[PDB]
Amino acid sequence: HHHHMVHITLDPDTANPWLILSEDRRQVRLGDTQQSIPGNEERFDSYPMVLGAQHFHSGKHYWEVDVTGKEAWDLGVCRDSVRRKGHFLLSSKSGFWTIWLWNKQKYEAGTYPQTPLHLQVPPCQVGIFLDYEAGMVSFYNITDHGSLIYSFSECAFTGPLRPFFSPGFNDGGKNTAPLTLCP
Ligand SMILES: CNC(=O)c1ccc(CNCc2ccc(-n3ccnc3)c(-c3cn(Cc4ccc(OC)cc4)nc3C)c2)cc1
Repeated sequence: HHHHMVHITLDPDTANPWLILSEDRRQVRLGDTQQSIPGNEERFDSYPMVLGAQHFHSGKHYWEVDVTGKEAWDLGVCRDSVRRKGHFLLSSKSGFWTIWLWNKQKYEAGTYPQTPLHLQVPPCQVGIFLDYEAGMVSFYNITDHGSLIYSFSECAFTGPLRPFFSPGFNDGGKNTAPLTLCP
């Protein structure tokens, strides 16, 4: 899978106005203040979400995302046609293929309804591999010699796909450090 690595970048036309992007486009975290920027159709107005720039309509692709220290997060890939505006469900049935950490140590998966996870080694880095023809997306624990964490399947896929991120709320003030796309 490592042999399908692709360069991903944060598209700032989607980013929630509370989110701070690095100047290299390799980092997202939540800023304590808001930002004045356009009201455009592509932006997530409610929830702290941002997309990858690159559209995929075929082939095998793979990236890695550091999450060292973080007490929550959401990683995945989604259809280009997903809603951006208002309140909704992270679910495969709504075209979101995702996993998350919430409540400090509670790992879970975007089935409807949602499927908890049982991991022996808490992941510090996470591999995401999409194979568009196969209709699959997969997720690996880098810290634990690359063990498989969960894998969507029989996905169909008809339109363009997008990498998908969220560094989580810091409701507690202890989830401040960012998602950093690693090499
Ligand atoms: C934020 N909190 C809630 O809204 C909430 C909503 C419902 C529940 C009820 N139990 C199911 C359950 C548990 C956990 C989660 N979750 C938490 C983090 N990621 C996923 C979800 C979930 C979340 N979304 C959308 C989303 C994702 C991230 C985000 O920013 C960080 C904002 C919006 N959709 C579902 C479905 C559902 C618990 C918490």
